[PDB]
Amino acid sequence: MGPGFDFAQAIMKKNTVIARTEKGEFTMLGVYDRVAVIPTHASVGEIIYINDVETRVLDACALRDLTDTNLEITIVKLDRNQKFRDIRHFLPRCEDDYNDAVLSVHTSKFPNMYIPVGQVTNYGFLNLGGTPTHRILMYNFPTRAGQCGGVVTTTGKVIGIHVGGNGAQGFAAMLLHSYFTD
Repeated sequence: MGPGFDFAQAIMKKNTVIARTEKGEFTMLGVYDRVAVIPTHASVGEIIYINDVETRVLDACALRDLTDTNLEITIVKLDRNQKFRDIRHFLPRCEDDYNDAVLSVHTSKFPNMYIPVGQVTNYGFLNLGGTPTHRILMYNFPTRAGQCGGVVTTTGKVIGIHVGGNGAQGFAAMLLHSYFTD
């Protein structure tokens, strides 16, 4: 409808795949080359389904901060025959608050879904499903099951992936440029 949704659409059309693990179907954001991210609670194994095709996982790393606290981001390298468009220049460098964010989801259940979630708070610490978690972003939308892995964007930035909600607020794990230097 407007330039928020325009940036979100451009990320979804080129930089997302449907990932299926034994824990369900997730929106998966491709970042560069064969490297993608998914919430750690997807429990990625040796094999994953990508757009319903059996795919070997070459590497999977569940990120933690330097205090050994969960960040709820898994970086996955896929044995895929195609690279993602490099979107690392759209990643923030520092922890921050944001105006006017969109949460975008693409699954079997929720195809081409875009939610204007509005203002995003640097929440920091959250007890997420009983796990102490850092670098959490919070928005006031009553987000539901099937939105995990959803991409959170502003105009010009990819700031996080949806990892949970409490019926009133949604929670995203931060994406930082420094996760994907190589």
